[PDB]
Amino acid sequence: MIVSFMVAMDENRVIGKDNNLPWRLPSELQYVKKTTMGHPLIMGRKNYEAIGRPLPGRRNIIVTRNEGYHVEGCEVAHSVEEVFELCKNEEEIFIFGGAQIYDLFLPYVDKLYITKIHHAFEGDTFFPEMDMTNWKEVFVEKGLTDEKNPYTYYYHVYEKQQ
Ligand SMILES: CN(Cc1cnc2nc(N)nc(N)c2n1)c1ccc(C(=O)N[C@@H](CCC(=O)O)C(=O)O)cc1
Repeated sequence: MIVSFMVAMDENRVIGKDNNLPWRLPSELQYVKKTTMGHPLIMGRKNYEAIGRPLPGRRNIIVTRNEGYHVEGCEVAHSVEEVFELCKNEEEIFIFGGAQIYDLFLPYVDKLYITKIHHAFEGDTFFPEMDMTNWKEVFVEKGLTDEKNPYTYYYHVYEKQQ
């Protein structure tokens, strides 16, 4: 099964602020809906509270070690091992994030979905960095800059095929 990371970040790798994210970019959330639809999202508790509801069309799966955590509309996994058990029959998995969630699935990733916003915000969680020792660009693009969406980001994708 394909473990794909799905991430938007600063030019300084910031992905988050207090708990809620640094920006607010409707069109970005579009690309995300699009590429993700019909696939499981694996996220941590704190990432889900930011979102604040289940994302329609996708098995939302939350990752806590806590044996008594439940939210409606979402599955809970208390392990990386469980995540693969729930997604046994699954084509592709999207690690939706929380930095610590990315750290968990680092030994398993085979595909990366990075958005790079050029502008630097105030906040404190970061994307766990990885490979100029790989991987392979497989796609680039620019996105909508508007009155809402005001920043030059680039939709990226990579593939570790080794
Ligand atoms: C806080 N946040 C986390 C978030 C935001 N942008 C990201 N962008 C990328 N590229 N990757 C992520 N991991 C990511 N995560 C959110 C908040 C709301 C929605 C949301 O309501 N998304 C709708 C999109 C359209 C809508 O807003 O209704 C969806 O169904 O996917 C998504 C992510």
